[PDB]
Amino acid sequence: SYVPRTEPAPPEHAIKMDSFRDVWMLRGKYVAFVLMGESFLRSPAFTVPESAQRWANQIRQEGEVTE
Repeated sequence: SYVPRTEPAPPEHAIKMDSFRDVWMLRGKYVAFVLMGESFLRSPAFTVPESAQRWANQIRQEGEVTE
């Protein structure tokens, strides 16, 4: 489908860093890809990897509304 797989940029295409689940280095920052349904909405990119990871896992399991 639409697949918002962003656009693999030269300075940072889709660097999975070190297997961080849903955290890929985009534009130098850490973006997350995971939606509650079937899409893939990207995060505003955080300077901290775990900050984007947690938000990604929460919006996935709880689907936006955390518990």
